[PDB]
This record gives sequence, structure tokens and C-alpha cells, in this order.
Amino acid sequence: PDISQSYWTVWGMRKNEALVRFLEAEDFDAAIIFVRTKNATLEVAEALERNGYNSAALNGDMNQALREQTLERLKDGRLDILIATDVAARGLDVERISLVVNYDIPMDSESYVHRIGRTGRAGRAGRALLFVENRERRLLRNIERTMKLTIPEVELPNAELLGKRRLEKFAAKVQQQLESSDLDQYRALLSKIQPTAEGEELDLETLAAALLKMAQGERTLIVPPDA
Amino acid sequence: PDISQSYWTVWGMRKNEALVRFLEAEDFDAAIIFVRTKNATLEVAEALERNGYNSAALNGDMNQALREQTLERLKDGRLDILIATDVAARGLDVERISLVVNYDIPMDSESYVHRIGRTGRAGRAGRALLFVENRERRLLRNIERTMKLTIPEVELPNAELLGKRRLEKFAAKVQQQLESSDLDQYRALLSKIQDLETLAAALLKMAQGERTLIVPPD
Repeated sequence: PDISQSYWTVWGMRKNEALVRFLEAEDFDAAIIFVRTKNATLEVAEALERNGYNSAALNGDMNQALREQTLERLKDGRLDILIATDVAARGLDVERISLVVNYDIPMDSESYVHRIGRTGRAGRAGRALLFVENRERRLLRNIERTMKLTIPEVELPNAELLGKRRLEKFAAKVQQQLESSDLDQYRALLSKIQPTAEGEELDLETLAAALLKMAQGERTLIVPPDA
Repeated sequence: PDISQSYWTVWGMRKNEALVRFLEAEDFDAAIIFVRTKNATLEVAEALERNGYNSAALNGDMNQALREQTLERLKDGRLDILIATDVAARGLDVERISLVVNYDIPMDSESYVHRIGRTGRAGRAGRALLFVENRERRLLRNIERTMKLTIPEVELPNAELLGKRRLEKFAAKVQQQLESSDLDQYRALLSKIQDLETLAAALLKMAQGERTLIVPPD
């Protein structure tokens, strides 16, 4: 019945890059990204795709066949993220949605409320994240009195946070590999991998660091220092 | 032009898994796989691709621009394997083909010669490999007779040889990462995961990719 709401002040990076950071930064089942216009839905969708998420745009004038296809692909898990306008998302009950992103802050403050109500609609608790430009403080205040709540401000998730999130999911794949049965056959190959021709010392720790680098996913475990 | 020729009696595994085995076992640049049915043109295709190769069909029903685009993708390296029928391959020429596989035995000697000729061009060294089912040995003997020459029989590349190949390629990738600049940053992350040897073995399993280094027998 409850939605946890926060907002970020657009400061350090553009909205696209921040969205990817916020998505990676904490767990979500499915998410809906609300934007001002159809053109925005396409720019978001392409940023999310060149960052490794399965997402699609819902638009008010889209083919009704594609709408039904897109909505069920979200239900069965071929999609995790929809990018929608207020027009397109009316009539949308999808229980996977655990995260609502107000990518563009609305002027109508009850558009805000109807937007974050696409989650927490179950007995489950969901989350809502609002992007606010400094130019837009007035509409945040509008929202924050239209409902008597103050929306707490979050910071942009930092490199160290993202590295820890990546390490923790990587460690979970490591753990399912240790439960393997053939693990001992792999132990015997460790000595066989190593270059002994120019300067030899079977240095297990240096080998394992090379193997970690080769085993890490596309999301590098060494996140560049900033932000 | 030579062009060493050999043939495999189809035995103990199906032609598709066997082709994957022969492809891994020896270096090739680009390869062309000759089949008879243009369904096989398409099915061998994504047998090769689910084993990680870049391959495309080349059949009589996909023309004439899509042909010549497919060949240029083969020639510039965006593809490494064409699966062709004889019709769709009257016009040659790619100069990357070092391997011709007669996946389906030709119906006559002249066809076999034609197919072989796609390699060994510009006088460079090339290889031809023929698949012969038991029931087709007449066809093979027909080809051998007409041609005045026998084709050497070869064994399936065995599991140990495959393990050796996969290990060799992997250890050369490992060496590269052992000389990379940022390695100490990764060194510090080992303690944070949850003994070294056990962790490294599991990392090896995750780093090796799809070509598993532990090859089961056969």
C-alpha cells in the first residue's frame, strides 16, 4: 500500500546517464519511466538499450497490436522497463512494476500521484524516483504540497556504490559455481594455464586476478573513479 | 593448387557435431560448407552459430543482391563460414577460403572437383574435408575411381586434442590479461568475494567461456 518516494536534483550528469546509475544502484523487478513526450520515450529507450536493459516505449498513438505485444512481453519478462507518457500509460495495471521514475516532472501534480500509483498497487512496497531540474523547483514544491509530504532528496549513486553492487552480484555467480561437482578437474588446470617460459613462478594470486578480470561481466568491477 | 584432401566416415556422432569438432581442431581462415538440400543450408547454419561461429546460408532462394552482400561480409571478415548449395555458388570468388567441407557427398567426381576448387586459389595452401556415410561408400568409390586417386581417411579429432586446443587458446588469452595494466586493482578484489585455489578454479570455470576446457570423453 506504500510507495517510498525520493527525488534527485539534476546536477552532475544528464538524465539518461543518471537513470542508468539509479537503475543499477538498487534492486527492482520492473520499472516504468514517465516522460513528457513521445520523442523523449525514444531517446530514453535507446540509452537504456545501449546500456544493457530490455526496454520499450509505450506511446499513445502506437499500433494497438504493438501495445498488447509490449505489455505482455513486460508481463512474461522479455522486458523489464517501459518508457511511457501519461497518455500511453492510462489503463495500465502491471504487477511486476516495483519502480516508477518521474523522468520529466509533471506540472499537474495529480499526474504525479497517478504515476507513482502504477506501483505499490499490490500488498508489496514499491519505490518512486523523481528527477527535478533546478529550473523546476517550483513544480517540486507544487507536488510536495499537493500531497502534504516532503520528498527526500537523494544523491547520485557513486562509483564505489556501483562497484559494490557489481561485486555482490558477481559473488553470487561465483557461489553457484563453487557448488559445482567437477571443480577439482579445474583445480588441476591452474598450473597448466600459467606462462613459465620467460619468468616462472606459479603465482596463484596473480593468476586468480587475471581470471577474475576475464570472468567479470560486461559491467566492469573496477568502476572509474568519478563520479 | 593443393589442397590436401581427406574424408571422414560418419560414425559415432552426427554430421553437425562432427563438423563443429573438425572446425575447432585445426586453424582455418574462412570455410565453405557444401550441402545438397537448401534446408540444410539453413540448419547447419545455426548449428554453427550456436557453437559461436559467424555463418550464413547461400542458397538459390536469396538473390541476387543478398548473395553478393553475403560474400562481401565473408570477404571483409564479418562472416567466416558460408553454407552453400552448388547452384547458389556457380559464381565464386572469395580469397579467404582455406577450408572446403563436402558435408554432403557430391553425386559425381566433376562436382567434387568443382567444390574443392573454391580453396587453393592464388596458389595458397588449402584443405578439403569430405563426409561419407556408410550407405554412400559407392558414391565415394565412384569419385575416387573417376579421379584416378584415393582420398585419405581420417579419424574424428578426439576429445584430448580438443582439450589441448582449447587450453592453448585460453592460456594465450590468460597471458594477455597477466600483462595488463590494471591487474593490481583486481588483485585487491579477491578477498572481497565469498581459499585461493578453490576460488581460482571457480573463476577459471567462469572465465573459460563456452568452449569448456574439461572435455568429456567422445
